[PDB]
Amino acid sequence: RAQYVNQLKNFKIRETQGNNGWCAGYTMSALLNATYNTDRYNAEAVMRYLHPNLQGDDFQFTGLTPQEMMKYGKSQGRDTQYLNRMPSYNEVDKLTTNNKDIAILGSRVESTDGIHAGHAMAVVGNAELEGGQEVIMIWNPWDRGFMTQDAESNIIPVSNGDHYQWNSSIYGY
Repeated sequence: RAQYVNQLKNFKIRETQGNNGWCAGYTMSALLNATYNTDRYNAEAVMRYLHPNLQGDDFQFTGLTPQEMMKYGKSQGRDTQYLNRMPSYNEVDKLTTNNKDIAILGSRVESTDGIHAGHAMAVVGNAELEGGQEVIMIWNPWDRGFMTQDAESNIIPVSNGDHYQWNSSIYGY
């Protein structure tokens, strides 16, 4: 379907997110595993590192702030940077070529509640489909595969039917 594909060369899906709030741990572990070419990172261990004192339900379900995500990157030797938007196709291409990882900070469009839940996902790279469409490839931690995201759209339709707006990004993992 694509005749240009640029992906982080060692990205692999090793674990998936079930009944927990560790999406940002999933995301950062997969990115850091890809860029360092390792398997030392995993969601639970990242969350334990950032939340050493939580146990029980609080440890199971408390996620990470952007600040915590940024501090984890820096702790692991990476010059991570906040981007208060979604990158362009071009920006993903360049980052990907440079073996730098991108974390997606999104929020749910749907809301029963008036609360719009936060979610973190990983960029895997970018491609040009036959016919010219520019797409960014995304790993939602829930999933055993990748989504193809129109690079002009900042709404990500996810595998349970929900929609997440790609609000911001942390690049440089």
